[PDB]
Amino acid sequence: KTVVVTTILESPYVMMKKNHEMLEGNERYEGYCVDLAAEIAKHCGFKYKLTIVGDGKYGARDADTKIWNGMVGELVYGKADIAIAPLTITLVREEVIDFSKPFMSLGISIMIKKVSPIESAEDLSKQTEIAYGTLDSGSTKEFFRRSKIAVFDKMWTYMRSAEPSVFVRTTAEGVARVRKSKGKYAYLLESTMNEYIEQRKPCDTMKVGGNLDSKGYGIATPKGSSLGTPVNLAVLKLSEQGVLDKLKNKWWYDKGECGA
Amino acid sequence: KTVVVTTILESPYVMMKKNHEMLEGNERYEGYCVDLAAEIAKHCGFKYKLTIVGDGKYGARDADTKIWNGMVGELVYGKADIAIAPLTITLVREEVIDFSKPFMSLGISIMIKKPQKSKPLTVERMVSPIESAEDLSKQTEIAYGTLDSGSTKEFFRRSKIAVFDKMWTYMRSAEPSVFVRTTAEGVARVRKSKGKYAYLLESTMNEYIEQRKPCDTMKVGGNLDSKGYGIATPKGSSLGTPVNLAVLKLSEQGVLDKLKNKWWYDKGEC
Amino acid sequence: KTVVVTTILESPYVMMKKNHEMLEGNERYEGYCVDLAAEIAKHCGFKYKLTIVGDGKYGARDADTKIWNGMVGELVYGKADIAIAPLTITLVREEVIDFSKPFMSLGISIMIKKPQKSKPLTVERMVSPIESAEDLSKQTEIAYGTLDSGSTKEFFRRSKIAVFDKMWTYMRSAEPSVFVRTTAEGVARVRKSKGKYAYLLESTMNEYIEQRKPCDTMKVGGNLDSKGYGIATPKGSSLGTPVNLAVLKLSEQGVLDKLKNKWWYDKGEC
Amino acid sequence: KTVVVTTILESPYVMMKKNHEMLEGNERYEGYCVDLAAEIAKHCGFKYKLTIVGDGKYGARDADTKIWNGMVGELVYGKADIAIAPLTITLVREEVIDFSKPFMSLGISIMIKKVSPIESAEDLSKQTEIAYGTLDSGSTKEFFRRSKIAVFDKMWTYMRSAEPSVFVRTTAEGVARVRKSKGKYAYLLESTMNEYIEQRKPCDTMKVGGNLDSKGYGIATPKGSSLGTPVNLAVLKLSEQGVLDKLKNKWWYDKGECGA
Ligand SMILES: NS(=O)(=O)c1cc2c(cc1Cl)N[C@H]([C@H]1C[C@H]3C=C[C@@H]1C3)NS2(=O)=O
Ligand SMILES: NS(=O)(=O)c1cc2c(cc1Cl)N[C@H]([C@H]1C[C@H]3C=C[C@@H]1C3)NS2(=O)=O
Ligand SMILES: NS(=O)(=O)c1cc2c(cc1Cl)N[C@H]([C@H]1C[C@H]3C=C[C@@H]1C3)NS2(=O)=O
Ligand SMILES: NS(=O)(=O)c1cc2c(cc1Cl)N[C@H]([C@H]1C[C@H]3C=C[C@@H]1C3)NS2(=O)=O
Ligand SMILES: N[C@@H](CCC(=O)O)C(=O)O
Ligand SMILES: N[C@@H](CCC(=O)O)C(=O)O
Ligand SMILES: N[C@@H](CCC(=O)O)C(=O)O
Ligand SMILES: N[C@@H](CCC(=O)O)C(=O)O
Repeated sequence: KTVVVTTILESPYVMMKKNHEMLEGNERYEGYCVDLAAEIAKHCGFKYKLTIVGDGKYGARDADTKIWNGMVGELVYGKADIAIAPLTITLVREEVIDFSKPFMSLGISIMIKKVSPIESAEDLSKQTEIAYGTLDSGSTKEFFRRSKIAVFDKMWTYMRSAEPSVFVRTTAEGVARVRKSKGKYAYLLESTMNEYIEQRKPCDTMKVGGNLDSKGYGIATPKGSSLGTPVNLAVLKLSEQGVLDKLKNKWWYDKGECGA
Repeated sequence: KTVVVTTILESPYVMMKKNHEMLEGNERYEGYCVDLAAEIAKHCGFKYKLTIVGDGKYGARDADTKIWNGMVGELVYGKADIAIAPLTITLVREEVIDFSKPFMSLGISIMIKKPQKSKPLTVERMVSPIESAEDLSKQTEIAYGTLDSGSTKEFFRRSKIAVFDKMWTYMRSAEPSVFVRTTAEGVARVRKSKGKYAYLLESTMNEYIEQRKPCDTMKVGGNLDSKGYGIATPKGSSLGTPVNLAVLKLSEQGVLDKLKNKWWYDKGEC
Repeated sequence: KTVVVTTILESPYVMMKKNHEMLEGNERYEGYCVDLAAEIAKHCGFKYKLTIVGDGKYGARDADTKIWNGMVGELVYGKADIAIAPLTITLVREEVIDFSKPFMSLGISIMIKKPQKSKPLTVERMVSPIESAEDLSKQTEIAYGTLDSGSTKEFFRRSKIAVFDKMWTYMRSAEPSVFVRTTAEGVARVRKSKGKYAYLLESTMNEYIEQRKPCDTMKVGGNLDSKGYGIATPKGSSLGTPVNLAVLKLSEQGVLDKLKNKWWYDKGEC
Repeated sequence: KTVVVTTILESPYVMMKKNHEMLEGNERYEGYCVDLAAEIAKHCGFKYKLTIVGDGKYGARDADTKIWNGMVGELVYGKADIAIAPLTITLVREEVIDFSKPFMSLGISIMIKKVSPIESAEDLSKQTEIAYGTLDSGSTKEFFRRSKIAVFDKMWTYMRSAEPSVFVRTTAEGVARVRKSKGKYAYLLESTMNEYIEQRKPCDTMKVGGNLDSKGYGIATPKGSSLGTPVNLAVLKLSEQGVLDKLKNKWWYDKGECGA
């Protein structure tokens, strides 16, 4: 048969090809996650057709309806068979889908515009002059919402009671908003996306401080799927062989369109 | 039924307490892994008796006998139910045991004896003979060796990268042996080798040794790779999913961060 | 039975929350006294309903009428059971109500408008015209006043110390009046008087005002005396001893100092 | 009737004068506490005879026998009627005796031999090279024993399991030990005593850091004594009239036999 793959258009994970208008199939996509999917298919021995989730959402639970949206919803409801994408491994997701071993480690990073007046997240929370937000339906808003530490809890209480809404639809919109905020907005996103953005033109953004915690991206499958252990072994073998590191260097540091 | 929890001797993971001559049971040990086991028991309720692997090894495959030894080996054959220890997740181990999500990140790092400051106006600067793994492999004045029956030895044995392949080729026929039996043995060799030996170990243990007295060693270069420490469990056991969710919950709460901070930095000096 | 806990509107002890127009009960207020009362309830279990005094005065007995007004007055006449607020322990108040062990050390300090920096090779220096209370009594270009119906005013009125007697003698006959009705009124008077008014207030509120924006005021000298804030209780009541024991418990448990640190210094805008 | 006043030989609270061998009665004692007792007797209108507790113990509970020793024991068992002395107001003591309002604020401080390498208590606890102890049968030891904060717990666990016993019989012995330790000993004692010691010859001791907590000294009477309200009123009147301030200035800073 064929394996339907869901993923989200995120750089440098999945990108539309420069000549994607005249291209069909898996040849119209490129990126770290596209290469990961190709290598996973090579190791397992299955034919795959890349698809983009209809709603550009990673996955969360809606307002008191217990409905999964985005890629996780695409998995639990049978619309997809695998999800090679930057999906963070979390408590809530692991209960409804099975995660592979992390293929990329990351944490929570603060993005600002180019003395470092913000520095640590503690100083960011103690000061109400500069604003900060996150990505809706991700693993950042749900991390702050369920946090029990006082500083993260008070950050979340600020962000939820924000006028206007501080959350952004896409991390690209968050990057644009912090770029056009004249140093008045901060974006709380994953460290890998922060590094990729700060390593590209116009190099107007930079990551400040350290990671608030440590998480990872996993490859998700429907609960109780035959693909679980094969894709877990594929991820482990790719990590052992250095293919994951080589792909990360290729899509993060090989180009390096910035002065650093 | 009480749960047998195999664990190895390693700092700051597990340390015998000062007053352990008369103390008996769970209170004998102290460190990181004991607190992790206590938190795991708190999450999913069971009674756990902390034991130590007799062989004192993390685990590997023997030569031509196809027998698993070490902590992983004794977990496979059933004399233990769960390994709450600095056990590294690998492909060969996953094929025989069930690993959980990593609870602490790590990489392969290099330990060398800390050189003396080189005065040349009156400024002291740190200079080192080894900067990366490539120049460590190119040179021959300084010998380098890994830990026997560990994750790093297996990684170098099965590495197809040219530089790592060359390091393994040197290590295989190094006379006398560059391999050690314990992390403490390798650290002592680095100490009383006058800079002629370099130890390849995990970044976590490297940092712990560097931050504690006499702190005459230092870590050079970056991390050769990226791995993690998981909680091991035999195939098909009923404890695997509970400990996986427990590790996820502890990561979410921040308990792991506080444990690492209190057992790695709050007790450091120099 | 639900206990009625009276409190005054004073920052950072009790301040109305931002979303307090749709809120009711013990959720409109936030600060130090609110969670102090929460801790008191959690120690000795009861139901407490926070109230604000109608006349907004701490407490004083008017001469020739012999009627107590303020928090102390309304606690005396049985319309409240416990006062959890910045109420200062005094001799006149102890003869009519039962105080507890102090939970907050305090002193009488001076508030002045912060002067501009002195220009002179390029260093900036802070020069103030008033440092102690003696030179405040000696000078006449800067007026000084206290809070009406407060501990400080009665302290200055009853003081037989020569310098404090002179300060009271000036204060009693001053045209226009140097006394203020609210603490915020005195702070606004200091901020708008352009350095020609010094406000005599407790050190805790003085430091809280100093640490916050727009931070254009500064405290000079040391405290004129040593006093404390106690939780009040009507004479011969059953809540006095449990309140005293709860205050001692919180003091020895580090809760009081942590609350002070996280309500006074953590949110330091300047 | 006469009133028996128990107190401890502590400077500058109670001294034994200098030509005491030819003196009898209350005229052979001097100090801050002697003046305080005289003022209390003047206010209440009673005749008092100063006595020194047989053992120089402030007060605590023995090894699982529920016997009070020292001044507190001298009060609960009826051997004394009032205790004008530097007795710290504590939770355990208040349950057995009546404490007046504090007549002197204070806290727990660190003293060492004359930039300090430890300064704060965090560094004092972290560094095992430097040693520190308290006064036996006091309130600082009971503060550390019953504490729940991590750093105070660590300090207490160190001090109890000390070879040899780090505790001292008298605070004078603690001062002598810290002076004779060549800077290898630290003393955890009350801030007022530390200041008095550091303001005296030979000025070889200094106080570092802040105060770990804040407490006060109270005047203790047996539970349900007729004197409790009069002595509380006397303390309040003395505090309001500045008599306590004057006495502390007289016995702490008026002489000041040190270079400052
Ligand atoms: N350097 S990196 O972020 O691209 C990266 C990060 C990671 C990799 C591999 C790479 Cl290349 N593999 C590990 C996995 C491998 C085995 C050990 C830990 C998990 C299971 N997870 S990780 O520590 O999140
Ligand atoms: N900072 S650290 O090394 O102590 C550390 C390292 C890691 C932590 C948590 C901590 Cl505190 N959790 C992650 C786990 C959380 C979820 C995402 C990846 C795994 C599943 N593994 S990790 O990336 O190996
Ligand atoms: N540092 S502070 O002002 O928040 C503060 C002030 C004080 C505290 C405790 C704290 Cl945390 N406890 C004391 C009390 C405790 C026991 C000893 C004196 C009284 C009874 N009163 S205090 O000296 O007024
Ligand atoms: N400056 S001092 O340490 O000698 C000092 C300390 C204190 C004094 C008086 C003096 Cl002189 N009185 C107060 C008491 C007076 C009234 C207000 C608080 C208690 C009841 N306690 S205190 O704040 O502990
Ligand atoms: N990759 C994240 C989304 C990015 C973010 O939350 O910032 C997730 O899977 O939830
Ligand atoms: N931590 C490693 C062993 C140590 C080493 O190989 O250096 C493991 O779990 O296999
Ligand atoms: N805290 C004082 C009021 C403040 C003041 O007078 O400055 C009291 O209880 O009377
Ligand atoms: N003076 C203290 C004892 C001294 C100390 O513990 O440091 C008391 O009355 O308990």
